[PDB]
Formats: sequence, C-alpha cells, structure tokens
Amino acid sequence: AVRQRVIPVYQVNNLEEICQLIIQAFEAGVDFQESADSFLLMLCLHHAYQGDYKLFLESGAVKYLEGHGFRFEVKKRDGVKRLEELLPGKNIKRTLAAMPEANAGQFLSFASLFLPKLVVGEKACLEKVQRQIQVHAEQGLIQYPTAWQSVGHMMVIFRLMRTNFLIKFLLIHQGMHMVAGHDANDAVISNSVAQARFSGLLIVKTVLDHILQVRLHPLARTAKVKNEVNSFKAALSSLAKHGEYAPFARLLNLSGVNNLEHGLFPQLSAIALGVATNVGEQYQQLREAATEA
Repeated sequence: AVRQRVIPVYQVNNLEEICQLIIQAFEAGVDFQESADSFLLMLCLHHAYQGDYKLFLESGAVKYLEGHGFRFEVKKRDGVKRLEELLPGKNIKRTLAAMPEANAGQFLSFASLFLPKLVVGEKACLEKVQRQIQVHAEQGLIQYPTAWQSVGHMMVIFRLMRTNFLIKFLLIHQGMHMVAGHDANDAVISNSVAQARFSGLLIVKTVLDHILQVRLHPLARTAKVKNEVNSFKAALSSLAKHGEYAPFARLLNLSGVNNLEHGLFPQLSAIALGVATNVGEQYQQLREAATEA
C-alpha cells in the first residue's frame, strides 16, 4: 500500500463540452482502461464542484483519497476539442475517432441508482434500478432520457459501477456531503447512498440492530456461539477504521470486509432472524456487551 494510485486531473476551459463527450462514450461502452478514473472525475468535478478545480482539490473527498492511497496530478490542457486529445492504447483512439440528451448530473444520479443492490448481482440490481426510476418519476423528482431506460443501457452502467472504485467513492461521498439547496440530481444521489448503507453487510446491520441491547441478547451469550461473537467483534473493530465509509465497505472493497461474510456467522444470523420476526460507536457498544458476557 506504499505505492499510490495516480489520477490525472485534466484542466480544460471546456469542461461542460468535454463532459458531454465523456457521457457519450460511456453510453457506447467505450473501454477507457486506465483513463476511466480521470474522465469520471471530470464529471464529478463539473457536477459537484461547479467546475472549480481549486475547490475540488482542497475538498474533503480528495483529502480522504490522498490519505488512503491516491495521488492527484493536475495537467493543464488548453484547446482540447476531442477526448482522443486527452488520452495518455491503439483501439481506444480509433473508437473515439468514430464518435458522431443529458448532462453530468443526470449521468451521476442515474449511476447512483445502482449502488443499493450492486453487490447482489446484475438481475437484482437492474430490477431495483427500474423500480427506483418509476418512484422518482412518480414523485416528479427526475426523468431520464428514453435511451437510458433500456435493459441494454442499464447493463452497461452496471458494469461500469461494478468495476470502478472512484466513481462509487465519489458518489458515496457526495451523498453524505451536499452543498445547501441541492438540486434534483443531488437529491437522487443522497437517496441512493442512504439506501446503500450496509449493502452486502447484512450481518453487521442485523447484529447491531437485533442482538445489541447494553448487553448481548441472551441467546448470544452461550459458550457455543462465543467463537462467533469474538470473530464478529474483531471484524467490526477493523471495519470501524473506515469511519463514515464503513457502511459502504463491501461496496468499496475496503480492507477487512471479507471477514464479515454472512456465512461466517450462522448462529448469530439465526438469533437475529428470531428477533426480527456511526460504526465506531457501535463497536464500542459491542465491546461493552461482549466483555460483560
């Protein structure tokens, strides 16, 4: 973890125009490889920071990433009219060269719809997106282009979200840190991020909600389940290190999250099921209940 992930930050006077090209390319499923991060960042820069590079670079998003394995490199690029001109191989330039209804905010809010069920699989995730689109449409909150509501387009964005850390991180951060009087796209993003809390971490949510009482639920005090309580406590201690991102650890593939796999805790899960029918703070609460047992 000594070596950093380096992300070029392309500074253009063209940003809205370049974002339209970026959106067009992602829709066509262009495989940007190592450059995808840089182009997704530019969308976030335009939408969340009103194109203000200085404020983006001193933002809490960037401060966190710089402290956790990333380095950002500003490259000033005057006179760019085509994405090809920002590419730092062979076939991507051809694809972009062949390039002949929305905006960056819309692209990002649509992408955020994939967060709540991303880790559950394509079928479940796409069904969730379709239902959410109809909810937002009925509340009059947002409407997406005709082209984006095909199963085919959703499969493209699903794969983009599944594989790209930075866009998930920036959406999640945005969802927790909006500027006053936020717009419809930000409302959708913040809603998506709220829905995504503890996605892929069912055992954490349910243990903290149903087994925590503070003491452990009486069924979680037996010596038979003591191995599971100890294992959970250790795993939760490590999760708490991720601070406000802990509920999203499975979404963001953060360290130590494999230790919280559901299957690793059958006895606690069974207890939680019987009952039902920040993270740093709750770890301290769990520490307290455990010690008492």
